[PDB]
Amino acid sequence: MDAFQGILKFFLNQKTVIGYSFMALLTVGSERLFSVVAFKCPCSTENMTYGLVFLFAPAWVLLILGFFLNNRSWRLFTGCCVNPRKIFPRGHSCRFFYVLGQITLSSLVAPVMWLSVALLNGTFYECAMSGTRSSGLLELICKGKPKECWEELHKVSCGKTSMLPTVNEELKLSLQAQSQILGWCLICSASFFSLLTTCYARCRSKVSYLQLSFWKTYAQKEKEQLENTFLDYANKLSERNLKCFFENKRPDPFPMPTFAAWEAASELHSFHQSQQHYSTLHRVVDNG
Amino acid sequence: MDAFQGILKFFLNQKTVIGYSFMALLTVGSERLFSVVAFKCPCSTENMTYGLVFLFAPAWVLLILGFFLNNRSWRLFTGCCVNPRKIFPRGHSCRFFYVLGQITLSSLVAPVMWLSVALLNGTFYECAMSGTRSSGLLELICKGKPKECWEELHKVSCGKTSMLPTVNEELKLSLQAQSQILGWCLICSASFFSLLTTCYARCRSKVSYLQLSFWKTYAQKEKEQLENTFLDYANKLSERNLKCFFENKRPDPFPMPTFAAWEAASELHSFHQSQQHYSTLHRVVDNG
Amino acid sequence: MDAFQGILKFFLNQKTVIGYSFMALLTVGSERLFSVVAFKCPCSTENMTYGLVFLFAPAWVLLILGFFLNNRSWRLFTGCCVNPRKIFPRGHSCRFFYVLGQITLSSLVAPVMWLSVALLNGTFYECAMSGTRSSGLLELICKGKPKECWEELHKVSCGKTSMLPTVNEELKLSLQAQSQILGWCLICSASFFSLLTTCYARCRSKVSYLQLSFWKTYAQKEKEQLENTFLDYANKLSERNLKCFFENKRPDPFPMPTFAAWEAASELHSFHQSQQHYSTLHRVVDNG
Amino acid sequence: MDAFQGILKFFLNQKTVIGYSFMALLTVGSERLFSVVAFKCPCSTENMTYGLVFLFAPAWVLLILGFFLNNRSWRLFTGCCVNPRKIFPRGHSCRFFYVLGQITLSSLVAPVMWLSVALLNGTFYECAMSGTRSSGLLELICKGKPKECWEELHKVSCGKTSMLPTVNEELKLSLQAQSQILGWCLICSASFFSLLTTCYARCRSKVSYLQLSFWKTYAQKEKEQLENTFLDYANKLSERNLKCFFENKRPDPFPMPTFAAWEAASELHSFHQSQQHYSTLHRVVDNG
Repeated sequence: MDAFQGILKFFLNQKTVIGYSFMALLTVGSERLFSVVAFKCPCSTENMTYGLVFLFAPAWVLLILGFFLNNRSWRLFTGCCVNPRKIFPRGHSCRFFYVLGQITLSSLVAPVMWLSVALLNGTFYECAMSGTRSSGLLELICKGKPKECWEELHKVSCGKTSMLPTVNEELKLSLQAQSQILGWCLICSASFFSLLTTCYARCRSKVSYLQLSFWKTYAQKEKEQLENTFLDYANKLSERNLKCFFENKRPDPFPMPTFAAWEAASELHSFHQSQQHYSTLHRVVDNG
Repeated sequence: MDAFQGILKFFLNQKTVIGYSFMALLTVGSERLFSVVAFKCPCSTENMTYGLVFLFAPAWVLLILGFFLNNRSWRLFTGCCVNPRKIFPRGHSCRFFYVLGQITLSSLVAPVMWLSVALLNGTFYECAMSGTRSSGLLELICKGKPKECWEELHKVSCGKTSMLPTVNEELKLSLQAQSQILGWCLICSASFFSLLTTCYARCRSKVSYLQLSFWKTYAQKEKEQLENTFLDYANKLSERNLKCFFENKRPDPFPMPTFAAWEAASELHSFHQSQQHYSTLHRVVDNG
Repeated sequence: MDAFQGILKFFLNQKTVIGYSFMALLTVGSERLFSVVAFKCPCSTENMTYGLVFLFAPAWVLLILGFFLNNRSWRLFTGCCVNPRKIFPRGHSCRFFYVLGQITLSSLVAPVMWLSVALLNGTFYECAMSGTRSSGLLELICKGKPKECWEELHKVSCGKTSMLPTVNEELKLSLQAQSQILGWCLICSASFFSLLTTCYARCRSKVSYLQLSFWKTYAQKEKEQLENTFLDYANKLSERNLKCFFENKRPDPFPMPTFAAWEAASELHSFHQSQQHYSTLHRVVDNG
Repeated sequence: MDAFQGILKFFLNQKTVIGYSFMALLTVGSERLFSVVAFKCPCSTENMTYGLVFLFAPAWVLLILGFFLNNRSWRLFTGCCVNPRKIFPRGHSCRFFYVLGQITLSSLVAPVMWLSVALLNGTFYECAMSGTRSSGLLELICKGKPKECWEELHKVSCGKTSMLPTVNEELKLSLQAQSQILGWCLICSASFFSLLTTCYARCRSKVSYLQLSFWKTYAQKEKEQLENTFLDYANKLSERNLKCFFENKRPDPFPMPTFAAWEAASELHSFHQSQQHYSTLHRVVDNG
């Protein structure tokens, strides 16, 4: 009626907290599919390699999958080698590293949510830290244990170590608890670093809060109109081409923008508070 | 029909008690997912660190998550370094600390609801208070016990302690009941403090009760109209830009406010009973 | 059709007995969640403090929650320090304590309904009276018992007391039945006190029964019309402010009441049978 | 009404990530149908052949099935031997290998998704690596084992080897974990190679981002308009042929394009920034 679309507005204004909640709900349930069904630690010298691949290699794939799905990584880089000076402009030569740092920090969110759930369910760290072979970092695990903790530690995950299995339970519990402490030190410092860079990007903005809210409404409704003009000028061009092919006629000329104006309206935008322009298509239209 | 929206009004005038009830119902059910499935106390010298991180580290994340979702923390800080004297005004130099204290007290609610439910289910405190290693605070727990309470206390959670397990049951009951007393001293003193600062902010208001009810109806309906004017002046600007790009024309000028008036309407509001203004956009319009 | 709203009227005329029935049904079911799942009495010297916090501290939170949800505690106190003499008027200097007593007694209902259900399920009193340590009040419990009732009484709840457990079953019954007697002395004396102050506030009313029934209909319809005038004068003010900001014009003046008339219509009403006025907004309109 | 088609738009703009997610969900569930129901490793000298065919032969079928379903592999090759110089043009003789590399890399996605899932479920590699018969690569598996690991290794899959079956459990785990490391080395280096060739094809594009978005909208709606012209000139030709056969009449001449213009509009397209033509049918119409 009228109230069902009124609560759809509450689920659409807060759209950037449901996408991050659904991302964390998928990473939790996908980790339980790996550490139950696929992960089974050996008890060899290859513990250090085996447990460290299940930790880091699903994080390298989620990082590369974040460069594919980012829409503004392709707007920056398409047509780059034709003329590189449209991405390194003369006036503001440091905005290339500002935009490139925005793609990198926005695609580092899904790897950090993988390492946090994988260390809080401490099976990958217990397999990888058992086969350690180090002078330090081994007395901290084997402190009040018999002498066969220095040479038979890597079999404590499978069981079947002959050192009185009340010891083999509280060696598994001291490694399952050092990973859940590192698991919380990562959520607590990637939530503090994420707030400090967002609060520093807004504190050094060029516009105030009210002008930044018109700028975001304009940029969302210049994408809707561009997808309707591109689809209105492509029906009218393909109808002209097919009639002049089957009837063997000559066509009427089609007015399209030149190549020099297609390249100018694809540059990188930076705000100026003297001439206030809200896009780089607004700048090429106002300025000839 | 007509009575179904009459009870929707009762569920909408009391909108600030359904959000706080749903916040407490989520913190209760999420603590039971942690203390059952993920928490397993070791019995080492790392008892003090392990239990005191599951208490405080989800309270630090919920505090940083409350600075992100607060709408008036970005209105204060966006564009701050352009001109800092619009947030530290000359007439009222102490309203910056008044508003900054409003974000802090309104985001300290979900941490306080986490520590209360976590201490009333006394597993995090029992793991953390066992490994205490202190001259005081240890005779209060081991008072009428054998001599091996001063050196084997940290194993009372896991079991596997050789001190006649009727004693080891009533040391898990004297620690599980000291946390549920601290769990109630925190709900009782935070609720009394939350009433004393709200009642002092209303007792020193600048307006009476009837003027404060018109001020709140106005401020909710200057947000609805500002999202319809921004969406009406952005369709009319993007239609102008796309036609003068494809047709290669010169455009008609668009009347928009200056940068000096976008910055004035984004300042911080304080009521004056001489000239009664209900927003800082009402002040810039009445005063030129 | 028409008979379904004829029984909606019977459920709406008696609206003050369903709110008190639903309040007693919530306190009964919420007490069973505490005495089953969370309450586990120790058998130490901290019995007196443990049982006396589960009795009184949920009654202190329900008292403070009754000041937040009371709509007329904010009408009395908002803007108090601007001019305190509008709450302590010269003619009737004792109506401030009459209204302040109305908030206090109306919010003492839910604490009294907590202590009654908590003592009729006598587990909090049995844990708290066991650890008594008093010269009197201890011979009344231990009367025809062995000598180890004076020094081992506080373990009668957990068990593990070597005094022939047919005695430890009729010591748990003499304490579970002293609380159910005190549970009924609280319902019977708070119901008699509640009737005696309501019947005294009506016997000393200024108007008769028929005039008090028009006064209550007026005061409920002056709240509905005041929420439609505030919402009609706020749409007309925000439309004027946004058009004179985006068009750079000067606005037409908006006629609003002065600050001296917003403050006069927010005072405390007292009936006079010489000039009959049913609200303090009716008094400022009839009298200039 | 309109919101159900508004979420159909979000599931249609992201059409290339649902096709790849559904392709991996079929390769996972079809591998579990082979290694459970059909795969039974022998314990003979034919282990090396039997496990290496279940690994590689369903990857050769999925490669050839990807050449059938590729629509732009038939546009290149149909009518090739009539005139080979229309696929090897004189101006740009290297675009034949650029297009031929696009079919090969786009059809190698489904074989790489087969070898990754089949190595992460390490049954095919355990059967294949057991019968190895090599001087190297065999001491790495049999290192701290008895002498009958060099001559009875290939029976470790079936069981029934007389070498103390705690050894036969940690020889099946040291082979099942070497395959899950090679399984992750393939997902991590084929995802990195797939990003490096796409990012190099866009960095060396001939057009910017905004012109490439009009080119993709045009090429989608010259397939829709071409399937409606072909079906409009085929109804009007079969109606003419059947009436002039049953009535024994002579037909009016049908204007169709020549064979020299059917062959010119089927060549290979390459962009020129001097004359901007978005298809090879757009080139034969603008240029006579």
